[PDB]
Amino acid sequence: KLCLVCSDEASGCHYGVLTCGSCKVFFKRAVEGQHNYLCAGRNDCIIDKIRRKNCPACRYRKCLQAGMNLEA
Amino acid sequence: HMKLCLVCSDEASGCHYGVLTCGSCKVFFKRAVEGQHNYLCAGRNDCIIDKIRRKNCPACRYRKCLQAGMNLE
DNA sequence: TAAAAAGTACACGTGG
DNA sequence: ACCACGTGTACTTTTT
Ligand SMILES: [Zn+2]
Ligand SMILES: [Zn+2]
Ligand SMILES: [Zn+2]
Ligand SMILES: [Zn+2]
Repeated sequence: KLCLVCSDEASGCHYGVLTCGSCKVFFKRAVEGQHNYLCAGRNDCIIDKIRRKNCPACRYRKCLQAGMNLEA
Repeated sequence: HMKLCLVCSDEASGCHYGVLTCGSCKVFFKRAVEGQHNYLCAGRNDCIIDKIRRKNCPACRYRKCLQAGMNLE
């Protein structure tokens, strides 16, 4: 089973979406915080296990488009 | 009129490893050349490297260091 | 007596 | 919670 945000090994159904632990914690942190992230490319970065660290802007966007939300 | 880092356009501090750079790019290059680091670009290998965004893509930042001529000797 | 460039070390923030 | 890791500033050493 695979995190729909980064393709790492999923941990569970977190905030609506099958995701890994790091993406779960990441999303909670992004929402619940003054987080003004800026993409260095084209707001279309690749989010896999390594690259996910590179662009929190695109990882968060992808969290959202995947449907994550703090309310179930 | 102040000196600009040829890698990231922050204010340079001096000529480091052959190239006019900021302190941050001086030590970033040294670390990249001496350590073995798996840098991948999440974009198209043309990410914007400025003071605000240089942390996002080490792979592109290192490539620009190289292209600019930085060398450890 | 000093500037430039190289080396070293501490604090910090994000991430897992 | 807690530690690893990348980063950037500031300091010291070496160089000229
Ligand atoms: Zn994930
Ligand atoms: Zn991006
Ligand atoms: Zn720079
Ligand atoms: Zn890049």
